[PDB]
Amino acid sequence: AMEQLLRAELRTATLRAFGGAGCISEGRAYDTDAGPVFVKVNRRTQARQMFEGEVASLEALRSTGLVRVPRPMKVIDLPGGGAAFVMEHLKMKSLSSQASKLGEQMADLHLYNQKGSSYVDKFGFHTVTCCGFIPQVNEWQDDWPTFFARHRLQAQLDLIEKDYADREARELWSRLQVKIPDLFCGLEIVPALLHGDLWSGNVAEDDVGPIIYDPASFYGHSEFELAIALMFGGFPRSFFTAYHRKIPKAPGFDQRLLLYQLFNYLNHWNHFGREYRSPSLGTMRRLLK
Amino acid sequence: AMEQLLRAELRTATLRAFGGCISEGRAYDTDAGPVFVKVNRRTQARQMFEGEVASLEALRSTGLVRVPRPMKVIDLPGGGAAFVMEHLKMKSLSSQASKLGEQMADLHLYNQKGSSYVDKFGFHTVTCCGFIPQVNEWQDDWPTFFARHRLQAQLDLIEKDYADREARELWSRLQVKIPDLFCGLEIVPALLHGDLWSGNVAEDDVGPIIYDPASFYGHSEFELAIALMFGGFPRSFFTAYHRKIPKAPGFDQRLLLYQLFNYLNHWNHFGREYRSPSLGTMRRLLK
Ligand SMILES: Nc1ncnc2c1ncn2[C@@H]1O[C@H](COP(=O)(O)OP(=O)(O)O)[C@@H](O)[C@H]1O
Ligand SMILES: Nc1ncnc2c1ncn2[C@@H]1O[C@H](COP(=O)(O)OP(=O)(O)O)[C@@H](O)[C@H]1O
Ligand SMILES: O=C(CN1CCOCC1)[C@@H](O)[C@H](O)[C@H](O)CO
Ligand SMILES: O=C(CN1CCOCC1)[C@@H](O)[C@H](O)[C@H](O)CO
Ligand SMILES: [Mg+2]
Repeated sequence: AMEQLLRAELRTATLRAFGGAGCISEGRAYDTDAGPVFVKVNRRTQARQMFEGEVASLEALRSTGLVRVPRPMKVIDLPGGGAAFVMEHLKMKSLSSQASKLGEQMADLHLYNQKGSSYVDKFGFHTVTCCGFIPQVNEWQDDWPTFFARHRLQAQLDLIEKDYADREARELWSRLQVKIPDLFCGLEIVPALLHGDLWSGNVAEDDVGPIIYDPASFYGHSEFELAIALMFGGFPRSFFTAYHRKIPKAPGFDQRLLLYQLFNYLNHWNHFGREYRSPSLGTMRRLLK
Repeated sequence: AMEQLLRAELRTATLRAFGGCISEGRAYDTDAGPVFVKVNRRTQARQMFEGEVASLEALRSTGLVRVPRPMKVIDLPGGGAAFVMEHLKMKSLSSQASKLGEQMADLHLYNQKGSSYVDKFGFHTVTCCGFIPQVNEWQDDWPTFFARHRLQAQLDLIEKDYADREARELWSRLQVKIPDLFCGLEIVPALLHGDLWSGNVAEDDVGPIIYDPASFYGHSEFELAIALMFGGFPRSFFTAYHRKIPKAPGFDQRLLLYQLFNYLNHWNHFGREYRSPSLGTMRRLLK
């Protein structure tokens, strides 16, 4: 895909993706008397809530001992509104040689609730975790399709109705709601702890192995994790090969992939505007065909 | 400031910065240099990028402002396009603000003062202020161009998508009043960056840089509306600019009209969070 096309169009052997930073917050590294730190700053009223959700997500991931993520250090209220979030600084480059290792770790992470001393038998989370700026409901639910329809898709489409009053999105959603159970093939879904935002921009590596960060975690269907990884690219094929060697694709994976990508398109419509209307409606129509 | 707050909360004497999306894309080190690649998967990505290339080319041809050099527009398998350009190591505009003010004023004076005068408002191709394509059809009269191909275009989209009664009624009243803000003044076409908000300007060790243009020949004052309305420019930017192009009479009222355009564009891009500023600005203009 992209990287091969660029090597050809620009006629280069090497191509190494690199690189205040961030889509939601302003992030900067500082050296301090006790070593380096990384600080995210967000001036919006809800910033503390956002960062507390990130802290809870980082803590949940660190507790598994299966992946490396930055240690959360402090959330600081700012005079004039908003908050700063200080965490451990990690020297990092984009994910490349460590992709297959990350695929193993992400599969082990999803499997931990099933295989480990872990007993979470509902979907959701113990606290609010933000989809970028947007707070998510993580109310525990026994049924994954219910949790995903109500607390992910319907939540996003209610915000689209409030902000864009989009007739087509409303009418397509009413039809898709009816279809959703058929996409699950009568499978028994088991809760899996998710990073929650595993875009290629949120993963990286150093000389020890891969690193992931910026989580928005909850107990969900393991497959949901991969949708954003696939739709914006940037992961080597060997990441998915390693992952699916441990967690094979269940029947209907390809159709659920559209459903989970739909959620991310809706979230990008809400965060970033009407540019994301066409893929949102287009994915709904593809699911309804 | 926030840095003193961090020193206090982390209990550290030192705090030395180091290490130096939004549906853009990514940067890549490349054999022949660093490059920056913008990706857009939508069907109209190529037209969008060709407008950005045309704008960058028009600005580069003045030699007055530093912009990234366009390299290639690539059709992407499965729709959309990538736009590859020279990579620039950049930081927030700060020390170079007054220099950029000077350069932007020279840019706006370039057309009037040069050899090959463009005598109409508009542009030779479509350019996008963000994602929405604009009409750049040449017009002799700036208030005509702006009312028709900027304000009316945005309000037609708002009527189409939102059927907003208040916007429709306020525009009915405002349209006739526009020429009052321009009477008794000479308006010369000026080449504009077209989207000069603080997030589209920066600097390095050599000087300021501007990027993501949506260019057209317009009233010079239009440039500054989005710079002012969202902040982020040092005062010295404007001081330097207005030493060369002083605020003409009626500047503050035209400023509201130009900011109105940007509020409407944001309503069309991002939805009804921008409805209140749009209608309020129209009411201010009617008071
Ligand atoms: N703990 C860290 N140490 C060093 N660099 C980091 C760290 N966390 C993030 N970064 C850098 O900051 C960028 C943005 O971080 P991210 O958590 O994705 O911010 P946002 O939520 O605002 O997008 C990352 O691509 C990475 O380059
Ligand atoms: N030529 C470049 N070299 C290096 N970084 C760039 C270049 N162009 C843009 N960037 C970075 O990408 C960010 C967004 O660029 P921009 O052209 O505004 O994209 P968009 O149209 O998606 O907003 C900038 O704020 C800057 O940090
Ligand atoms: O920002 C994120 C990823 N998108 C940024 C815009 O270019 C496409 C990838 C993630 O942190 C998340 O899915 C959400 O966008 C946060 O708002
Ligand atoms: O994105 C832009 C600037 N706005 C981003 C949201 O915070 C206020 C400034 C520009 O590219 C353009 O003026 C238009 O918004 C379409 O993108
Ligand atoms: Mg920009």
